[PDB]
Amino acid sequence: AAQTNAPWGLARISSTSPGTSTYYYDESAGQGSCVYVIDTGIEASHPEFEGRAQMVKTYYYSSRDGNGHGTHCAGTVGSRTYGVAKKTQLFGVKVLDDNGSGQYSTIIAGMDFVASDKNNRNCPKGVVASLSLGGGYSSSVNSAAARLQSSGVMVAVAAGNNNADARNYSPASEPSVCTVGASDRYDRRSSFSNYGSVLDIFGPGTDILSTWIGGSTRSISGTSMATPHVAGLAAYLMTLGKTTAASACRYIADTANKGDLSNIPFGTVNLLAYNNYQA
Repeated sequence: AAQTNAPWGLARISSTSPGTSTYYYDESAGQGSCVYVIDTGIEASHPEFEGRAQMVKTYYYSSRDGNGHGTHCAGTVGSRTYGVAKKTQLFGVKVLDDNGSGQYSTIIAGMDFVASDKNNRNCPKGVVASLSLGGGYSSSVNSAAARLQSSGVMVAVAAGNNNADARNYSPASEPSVCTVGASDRYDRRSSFSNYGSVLDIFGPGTDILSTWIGGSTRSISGTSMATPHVAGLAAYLMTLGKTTAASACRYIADTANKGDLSNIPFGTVNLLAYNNYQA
């Protein structure tokens, strides 16, 4: 399949070079897979989701997204126009409030919820979780992310936006999950992106167009925007039978575009997520 005039980030994940505007992908498009978006919620009624999104859990007075951040991340995973995996099922878990903040105990409860809740859903091709959040180092937060991965879920997490070594942030610093940095349309590391030996991969993170609350759209930047490109790619590859939840991070790194990014500090991987689709 071919999507003309796509957002730059979708075109980049299906290309060997920067500067193109068509997204190429196998028409199976993640059907039969599931992606949990653990964030501020999802506006499931947005026309871009076509009935494939629903809220499954909240820790606050409402399950609605009063912020917009979680709706934007879900759109990069699986909306019709702005998503990587256009036929996946999306499940929302609201662990952040409408100001975008949340206690670490609530975030841990949310990750334990997904590890059990997958047994109540129909996901024959496999299960993914997208975590666009983070804070300072916590051994308890890292252990929760490791349990979720062990249970058979592909876990993707944001590196953080401090222009620093990701070793000092959680869940970014957990070894067994997929830690994602951010790049821009000219193949530079984003100026805010964290780095270090704990990173596994980079994805598009500067000026990313996706869905917003109120049935609208907008372009915003961060490692939060890079993370759902990788979660959507994992769902797409599991549907095609190329990999499984336990080895998807290794498969994505083995098949990535190598040595193409600028301003990568010595010691950090120079790997950009790529679907390797041949029309």
